[PDB]
Amino acid sequence: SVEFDFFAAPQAYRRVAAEHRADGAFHSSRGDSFWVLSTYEGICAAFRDEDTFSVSERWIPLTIQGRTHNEWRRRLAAWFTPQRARDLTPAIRANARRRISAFVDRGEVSFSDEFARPYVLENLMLAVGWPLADLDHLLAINVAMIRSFNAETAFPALQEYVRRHVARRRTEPVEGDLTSATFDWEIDGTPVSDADRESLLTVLFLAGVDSTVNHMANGIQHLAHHPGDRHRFLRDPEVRPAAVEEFLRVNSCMYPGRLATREGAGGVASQGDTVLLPLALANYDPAVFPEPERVDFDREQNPHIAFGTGHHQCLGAAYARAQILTAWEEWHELIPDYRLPDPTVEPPFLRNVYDLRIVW
Ligand code: HEC
Repeated sequence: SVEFDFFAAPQAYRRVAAEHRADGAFHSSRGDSFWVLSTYEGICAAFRDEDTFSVSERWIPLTIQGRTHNEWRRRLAAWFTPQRARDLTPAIRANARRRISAFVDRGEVSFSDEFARPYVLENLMLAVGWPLADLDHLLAINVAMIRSFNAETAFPALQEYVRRHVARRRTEPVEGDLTSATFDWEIDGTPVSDADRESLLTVLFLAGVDSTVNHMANGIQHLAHHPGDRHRFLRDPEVRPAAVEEFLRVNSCMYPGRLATREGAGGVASQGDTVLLPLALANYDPAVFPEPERVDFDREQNPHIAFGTGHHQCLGAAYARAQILTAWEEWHELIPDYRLPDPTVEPPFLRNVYDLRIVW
């Protein structure tokens, strides 16, 4: 066992795994203790076997499993398809262009604070049906949560907001609006409760901004430091979708948890153990991704699981992809050449509280 803190950065996960993993996992004695799976095949299998690796608070749909979870996903699917993402892409594109245009003349920006976070949140609000006049309010909630408004009142403010949104749509339902649609939903033969409605809307808010923003930021930070890759992205548009997938692989950092239900789970765990599924290890397994630390837009096999796999695979994957690609497209139209302030120091992986300054 090792005294390993699961709040560690991806690089730390990978170093600890390199030194301590055997049989596809290492064990942490920290806190209540937990296993960390370290292989692509083992993590994929765990995501795909909920009878062995359980997800079971009530956060819809993240913490429910079985037939009720499948029914929630069926009801939600229409608002999160690739076709819906395409339908919304002219709005996403105009959003990116408007925002980047407003700071091109400065020659600098704090990428995530001034651009990516309000961009992504605006896009989320459009998809979910939250009035865009509320963006500044919701942005303040989101920022207070990152910087943990403040730690005490941020989440209560979000809870009041979703309660008020439900009440707005119940008074004036809108055809095609997600919240309005849920007033007609049944799950397991029972009308959806306002408590589950509020849970769903809360999960969408908490899931739908930060991961997208930080993938946008870590990707542009790499391009700003690597002129060869920047030039490739700029001059070879056909490679851009592959580049987005390669950055999703490389910049993965979530570590979804599961509860082992049986002896020998994953080859290593026992009944009652917490098991973590770090995407920073799955997506860097050299058995599947040779030279895993290398950003290679031409990587021939990129079966990454940046969005998970199995039944809980990210609902927002198509929408996140559209936002990242579109933002980087519009960025390179207006700002084809750019750099980090000191372009020859190795920058850190961006997570939690950071300030990504780009100049041009
Ligand atoms: C517009 C909403 C939205 C966006 C954008 C979004 N997500 Fe998700 N994500 C969700 C929801 C909702 C779930 C829960 C799905 C479920 O439990 O069935 C989820 C689940 C996941 C999971 C699985 C967690 C588990 O326990 O299995 C991963 C991993 C994930 N998202 C990664 C990402 C990444 C990476 C991005 C952006 C680069 C992203 N998500 C963007 C809504 C979103």
